[PDB]
Amino acid sequence: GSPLAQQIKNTLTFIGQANAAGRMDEVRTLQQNLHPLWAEYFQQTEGSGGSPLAQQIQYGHVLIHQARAAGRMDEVRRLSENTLQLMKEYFQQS
Ligand SMILES: C[C@@H](c1ccccc1)P(=O)(O)Oc1ccc2c(CS(=O)(=O)O)cc(=O)oc2c1
Ligand SMILES: [Zn+2]
Repeated sequence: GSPLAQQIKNTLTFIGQANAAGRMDEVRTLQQNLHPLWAEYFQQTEGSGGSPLAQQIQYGHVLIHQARAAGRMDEVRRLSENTLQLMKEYFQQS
């Protein structure tokens, strides 16, 4: 894949590994690492006409930022879980 796609894949794997161990501080760090990588990747795909599965992920990503900033902690938890799963499945299409 692209180098950026591999960076995202690796970072998703790390988030899953941290989640498995219950290391919530490391999950937070790794989600923050994912943030700029996904943002850049997504806009690259948009510059070449777009992917509906990518668009779906990004829609959820925006909703997550809106929920988190508003303190809507239940909506953040649900949306993060579902969107990170959509991204794992997307990048498993390799
Ligand atoms: C889950 C990630 C994602 C990444 C790509 C797609 C879908 C979800 P994300 O939403 O981008 O990851 C974050 C970002 C920021 C924070 C903050 C800091 S602030 O902006 O809230 O001040 C704090 C925090 O606890 O977690 C974050 C997670
Ligand atoms: Zn983000």
